[PDB]
Amino acid sequence: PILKEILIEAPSYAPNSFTFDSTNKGFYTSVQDGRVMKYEGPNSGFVDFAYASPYWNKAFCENSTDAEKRPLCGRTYDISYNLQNNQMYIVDCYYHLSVVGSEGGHATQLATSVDGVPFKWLYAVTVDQRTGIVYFTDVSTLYDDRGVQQIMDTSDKTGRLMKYDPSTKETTLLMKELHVPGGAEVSADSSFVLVAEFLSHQIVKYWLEGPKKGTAEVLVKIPNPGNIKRNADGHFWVSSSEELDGNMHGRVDPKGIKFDEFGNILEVIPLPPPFAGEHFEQIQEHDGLLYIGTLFHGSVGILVY
Ligand SMILES: NCCc1c[nH]c2ccccc12
Repeated sequence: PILKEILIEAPSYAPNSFTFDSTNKGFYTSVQDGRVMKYEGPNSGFVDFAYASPYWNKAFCENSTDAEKRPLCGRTYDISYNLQNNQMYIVDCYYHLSVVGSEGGHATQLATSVDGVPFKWLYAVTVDQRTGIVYFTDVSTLYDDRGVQQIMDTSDKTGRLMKYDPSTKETTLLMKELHVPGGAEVSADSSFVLVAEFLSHQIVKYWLEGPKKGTAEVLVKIPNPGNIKRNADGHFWVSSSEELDGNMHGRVDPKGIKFDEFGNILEVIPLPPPFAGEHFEQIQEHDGLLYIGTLFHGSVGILVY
């Protein structure tokens, strides 16, 4: 059991998710100061790709580490490409669900609420390449970005799972009263969606098709599960930030856990330095590489394993 690690220093801070386009050269990642950047390669580096915020601007926003800059600058928490039509969905804390074309730029806003209840902190997003439908997650109806302590203190259980349907332009609520839903992923065959409930330490399976349609059930339990991303095999990687002292201020034992559509663990990878001892967001398999997204490091981590 060998580990090779690549550390790519990013601009801004906190590259926390990734997605990949048809060309499949380099990658896209969202960062602290509101941008989604694109990595071309070593020589080429990172360039601006898109901004959720209508108002993102360089002088005021670039490389901010001030949280009271987020309401204007945005903070995007997840991005997912639609490969057939080269289009990128964005979920941003402050500018909610939007999309951008191949060309990047400021995103076009697509939804700010469901069932009359405004989104407070959109978090996870995924495109079902077969249907073109978008599944995403809102972590709270009360607290945003700068309210994490409250989320933990009240043990907030107002999270939501929605679908967006490009063709009808309709947002549909699929589940409510989720326990901090920090990850969501669609199955390869479009039959079910998975959501990680952070404070419940569980992956939940929601059926899109078949006799169990419209119903959910606990698929597997994992300590402090974050982002979930499907790989080419149709399996699922999720981040596990095991809080061994039962809260964010004690020891953390972060692992990437790969599982399958039947709740079987296939793989457990404990994170090496520098992610060891600390929470992380996402582990994503792509082309034999494992991308590590975090909310506290200034570098992309990639594991070869
Ligand atoms: N970082 C692992 C998951 C996580 C951390 N902070 C969160 C806040 C809300 C939801 C999930 C998270």
